[PDB]
Amino acid sequence: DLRLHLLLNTSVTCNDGSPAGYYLKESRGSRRWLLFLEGGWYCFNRENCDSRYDTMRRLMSSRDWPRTRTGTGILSSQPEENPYWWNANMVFIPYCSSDVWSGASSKSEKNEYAFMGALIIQEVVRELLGRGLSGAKVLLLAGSSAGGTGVLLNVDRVAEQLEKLGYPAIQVRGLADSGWFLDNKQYRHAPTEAIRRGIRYWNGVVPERCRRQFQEGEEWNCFFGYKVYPTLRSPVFVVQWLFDEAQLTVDNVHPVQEGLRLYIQNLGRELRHTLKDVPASFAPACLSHEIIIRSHWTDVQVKGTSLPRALHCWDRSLHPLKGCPVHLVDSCPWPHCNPSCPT
Ligand SMILES: CCCCC(=O)N(Cc1ccc(-c2ccccc2-c2nn[nH]n2)cc1)[C@H](C(=O)O)C(C)C
Ligand SMILES: *[C@@H]1O[C@H](CO)[C@@H](O)[C@H](O)[C@H]1NC(C)=O
Repeated sequence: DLRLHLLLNTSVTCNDGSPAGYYLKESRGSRRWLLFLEGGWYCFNRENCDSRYDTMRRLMSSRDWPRTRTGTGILSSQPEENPYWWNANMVFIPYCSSDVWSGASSKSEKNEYAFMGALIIQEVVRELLGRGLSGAKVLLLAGSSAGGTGVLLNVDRVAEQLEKLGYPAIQVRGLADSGWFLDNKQYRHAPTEAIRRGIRYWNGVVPERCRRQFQEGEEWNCFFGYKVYPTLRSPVFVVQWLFDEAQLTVDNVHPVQEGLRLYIQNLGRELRHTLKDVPASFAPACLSHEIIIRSHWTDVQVKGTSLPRALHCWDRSLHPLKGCPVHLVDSCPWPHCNPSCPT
């Protein structure tokens, strides 16, 4: 089990002002550290956040968090469940800031809620250095859904923080699962508008090079993987279903006739196109919401290679390899044309 630690700097808070924190299981024989960002949507104004506080309070507050959690999938310590990194130091960071991990704003006389996701990540890293992170050779920042977008927004800032603090030997890398979205046209008739409003409500921050390209008022562009990815310096592995259920939901897709058939086929082709220049990627032709912390994450394969294998090949590449591929994108055009898709 992973054990809860509330942050020692109690001014780094969840939405309601309670302390943020992390769950930790140390592995003293290992120099690998996996830090995983939870997902779970976001909220973007007072009324929308008030609703979330009524029925999704664990995503806004630490007051009711349990003392332990079990690691599953890529967070499992059992070799049979996690062929990739079963011996690593494991960290699960709960998502309690409702800001896609981008905020840097405290509760105040003018602010009902605090949005501190970007500061939570920095403070977890700083407190872990005294618990063994100072001896790491690799820090993998991973996450699913809003946490996967959070990886894209924060991996280079973690790298720069460790450099400025005096730890140049730690190699920082990212793993973004189910956080790679398209700002496309809906099938029936606003996510880009909600993100734009959220950034202003949260005092949200984006990576520096991407901010300088798009400039003031246009920082919402940096929440879209295909636009922010080319600006990043740290190595990033991208995992994305070609027919992701969250993408189809915001596109208003729920005996399929010609117009919808063409829409779905075009969505898969567009997603595949955005990954052409992403050398480390895993993108199966499936309709799914399933994520990399699920216990059966080993079962899906693209071109005969599982995700745990592809991640191992990626590690080797950062020391093309014969029989050890890292770029795995399905080419078949309809959900479940890959026989290994989750049932
Ligand atoms: C063009 C941007 C696409 C990304 C996007 O709009 N997002 C928010 C969201 C919220 C709620 C739902 C949702 C609503 C009702 C019912 C089911 C779902 C759902 N959620 N997952 N599957 N279905 C979908 C997306 C991302 C996410 O959090 O996914 C963030 C990171 C920007
Ligand atoms: C605690 O966190 C706050 C908010 O990020 C920061 O301003 C402050 O300097 C921190 N205090 C210490 C002692 O690290």
